[PDB]
Amino acid sequence: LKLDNMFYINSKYKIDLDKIMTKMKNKSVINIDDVDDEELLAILYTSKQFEKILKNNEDSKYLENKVFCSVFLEPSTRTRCSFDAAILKLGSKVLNITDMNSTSFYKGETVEDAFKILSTYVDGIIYRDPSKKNVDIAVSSSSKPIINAGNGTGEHPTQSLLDFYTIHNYFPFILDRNINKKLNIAFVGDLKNGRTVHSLSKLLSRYNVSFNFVSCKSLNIPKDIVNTITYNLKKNNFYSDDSIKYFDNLEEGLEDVHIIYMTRIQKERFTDVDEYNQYKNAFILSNKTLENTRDDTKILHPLPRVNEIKVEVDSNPKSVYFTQAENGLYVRMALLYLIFSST
Amino acid sequence: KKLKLDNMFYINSKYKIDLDKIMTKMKNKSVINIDDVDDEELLAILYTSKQFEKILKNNEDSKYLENKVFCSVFLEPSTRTRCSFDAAILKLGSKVLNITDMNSTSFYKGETVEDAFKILSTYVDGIIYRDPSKKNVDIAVSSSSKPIINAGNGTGEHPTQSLLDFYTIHNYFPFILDRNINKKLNIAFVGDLKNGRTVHSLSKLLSRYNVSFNFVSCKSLNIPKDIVNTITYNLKKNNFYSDDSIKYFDNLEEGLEDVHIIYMTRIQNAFILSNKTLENTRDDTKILHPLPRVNEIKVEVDSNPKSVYFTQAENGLYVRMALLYLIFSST
Amino acid sequence: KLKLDNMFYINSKYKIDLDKIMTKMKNKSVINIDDVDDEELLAILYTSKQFEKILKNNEDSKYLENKVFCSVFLEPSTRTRCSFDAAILKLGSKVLNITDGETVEDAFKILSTYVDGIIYRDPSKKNVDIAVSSSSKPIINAGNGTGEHPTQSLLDFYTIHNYFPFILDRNINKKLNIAFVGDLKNGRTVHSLSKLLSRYNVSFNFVSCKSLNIPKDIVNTITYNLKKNNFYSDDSIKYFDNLEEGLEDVHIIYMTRIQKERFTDVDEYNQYKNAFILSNKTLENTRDDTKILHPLPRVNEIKVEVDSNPKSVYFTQAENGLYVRMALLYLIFSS
Repeated sequence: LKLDNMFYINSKYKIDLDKIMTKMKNKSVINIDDVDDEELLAILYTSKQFEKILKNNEDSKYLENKVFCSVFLEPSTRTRCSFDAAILKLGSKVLNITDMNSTSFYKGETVEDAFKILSTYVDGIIYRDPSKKNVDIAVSSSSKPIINAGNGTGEHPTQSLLDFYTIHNYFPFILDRNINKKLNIAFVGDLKNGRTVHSLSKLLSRYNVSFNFVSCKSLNIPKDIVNTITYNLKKNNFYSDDSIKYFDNLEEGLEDVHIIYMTRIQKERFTDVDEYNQYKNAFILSNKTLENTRDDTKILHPLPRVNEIKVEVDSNPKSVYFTQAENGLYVRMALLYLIFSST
Repeated sequence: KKLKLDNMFYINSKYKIDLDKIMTKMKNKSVINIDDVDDEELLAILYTSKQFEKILKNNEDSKYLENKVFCSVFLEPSTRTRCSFDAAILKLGSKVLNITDMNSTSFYKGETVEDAFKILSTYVDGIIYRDPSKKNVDIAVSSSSKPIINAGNGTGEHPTQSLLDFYTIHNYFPFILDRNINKKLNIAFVGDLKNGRTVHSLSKLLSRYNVSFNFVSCKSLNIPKDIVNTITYNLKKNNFYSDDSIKYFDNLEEGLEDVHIIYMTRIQNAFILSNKTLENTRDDTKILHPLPRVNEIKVEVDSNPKSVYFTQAENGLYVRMALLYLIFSST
Repeated sequence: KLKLDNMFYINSKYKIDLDKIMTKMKNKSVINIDDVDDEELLAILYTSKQFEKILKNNEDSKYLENKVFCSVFLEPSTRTRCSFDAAILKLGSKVLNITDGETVEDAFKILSTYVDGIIYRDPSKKNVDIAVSSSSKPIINAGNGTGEHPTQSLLDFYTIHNYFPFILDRNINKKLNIAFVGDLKNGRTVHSLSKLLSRYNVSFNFVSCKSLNIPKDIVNTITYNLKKNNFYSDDSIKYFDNLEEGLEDVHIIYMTRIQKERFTDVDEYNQYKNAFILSNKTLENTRDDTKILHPLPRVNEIKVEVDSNPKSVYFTQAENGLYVRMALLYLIFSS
């Protein structure tokens, strides 16, 4: 697999793919901190390759004869199906456990033992669970690599990877760490519960980025995350009093941002009905709301959406969430290729 | 790589067609209603299915559609159609991703059909979709950037069922295709003619040929008017309509007379088929049933050589392999 | 065409033609462990060992390509279900999965026209036997209501033979001693493994609470099989209350699960749940060569510390299910 695509050859951070693969072989990806600077760039270049290969109907079968287990103990479309598609288009095979309760899969069996056994039959495991902590038990027990597909309200590392790829596409300076080229993002909605928000904000804070956090009170971004953002921006001297701002309305939170990152208000997590109805309707993105964005503003959403983005916005050239979803195929193909390829 | 129909020369001279070019033109078609299939597409479907049936039976290589990936979305529970389609995919040498219910999916959280299909389309080359909704399938088709085959919906279209039904009938009575005023097929549909979509849709398909229909039911479970009209219409279009064309009965002994085909329906009991009931039918008579059958056909009948309902079910495989090959193969 | 290491050594040692045995296995359904005869067992065991060697050298395992299997599990399973599927994928074949008011007969009659074979788990006694007579294709029983689960007994035996190959020789001088421990009344893998082991020169220690004693029917079949090969003595079967006597001079300790579902209420369960707990302390008495098996899953009956003990092989045992299921699919379905 040779990187010939028009991003890698123009890029100014050339890379040794062989060296990075060695380093990447058999790595678990649990949190976005498990992927460093060079790994990221390798993912991104390799992701463009696979995009190019697929867009040009060329042979995508660069990882043959692996068998993966896909374990989804909570509902998923994009994430589960796109992993599987990536697995199959690469020439490898997948076993699926898709069981809708953590309870009735650990049926008096410890997680430790389940992952001990299960890892013997496969080269790798993809693992979504509504528990934050189970993936950690799994990583220590497993003899094979785990890719976390979302652990409760913790993280979604491969979401953040495909999100970044999509951002980089429109705003390639995000990688340069150039103090005169700041990206501005607005994260809107369920900041407390959104594992995608969590992973993407920690990832972006390693680059030259300022953050608008647009939420109603009970879904404010967790303090531990702003401390992580704050620490990371300080590390590269991109921190100022303007780096992080909090808003409770759209009009203000959307000003001068390159990226609008919309999110779903997670009904499943609310107890007060009235509080849900109120929060549900707070931030609704519409062409009217977009009139005052920058012209180059791009709209992401990890999906699925309920009412938070009106369908009219799909026709606005600012909306890219369907492309974003598409990219998951390419990014997940790249991640798997890098980790699981033979020596 | 490229599927060759045996005896292409004879089939092109008999029907007055070019089967190679019909087949080429089916690339990327979606098949949602039986009316999506014209006269020439049906021949191609039928002969491409025979070919796969020849192949599999002489243990030959059937891998004519390698390296495709399909998503199979089944939001009803099913057994035979779901399995049948996955077997067809796998025997063609392609791969399949399965959804077998709403709850394991982002539908659970309220995602729309439009969104879910816009996205699924980008991961795969095509989609097989079953959904007890009336209109989700049509939404899926405008949302989808890839061809879809409808595996069964709430408007009662189930077109691969009516294609395999047709293929079974044609097997034993090939003259069905010929539209020859001297060779009329007669068929008795029997049972829940009111609810059986499978009857409605095969009715609609058969009525494009020289056929006549005996409908056998209670007054309660009569055949719908809309469907008679379409039968009547379609028969008049090739001059096969006469006052004989559509008889109506309320017992087997009368209904089963002089039919080539008996098509039993699931009731969803004056109509229970037995060896005795069958003594007075024609000798060439074949009995179909889309399946499953509770007790509308007694197990004794399975032994009778007039029974072909298990062969009918087996034919779903060849028909679905044919349809996947025709819609999705490269050039 | 799979080649077996030492094929000809083995033929002259057991007075068999392996090739002819392997060939004759084409289209055999495997429902009950009594459907596997002496020669079929040898064939499965050495065929499993070849797939073990082949997978451990990252060699080509694709000895059964272009078959399509249906997998029908009408009760929850993960270890058994996945293992079969992995076995299939790694042989280069494909599977359709059912994980979940038509007759069984009709369902299997149709289903077997689409597929080359079928793997079926059903807690009904009846359905699997119905399926076998209705199906046009071979079936592998993955577990049914009659306590039959033959690939579990095959993998259990394969595991024991790995450490004590003499188990196959029927050498009056080389006897294997096994302790089965825990719920002997309900532990259906014990019943089945007991019957199979009793065809060879083996001694049995049954270690249980009174009410969970081995059933007299199993003792009987054991006694019968042992007497048939002239391996039976009043010492062939011993009964124990406790583990320290229990575990003396056994090559194998086979721990069973204590199944909460099989007791009236949680109070009765609790009577038995902790009665036998294997620790490193309880393992001090055992022979140096003692290996510990457990069909899994476990709860408290083997303390986690025992996993690090080199005597524990229950995880290698679970892993062996892959090599055995591969072997069995190979022998039944290949040309």
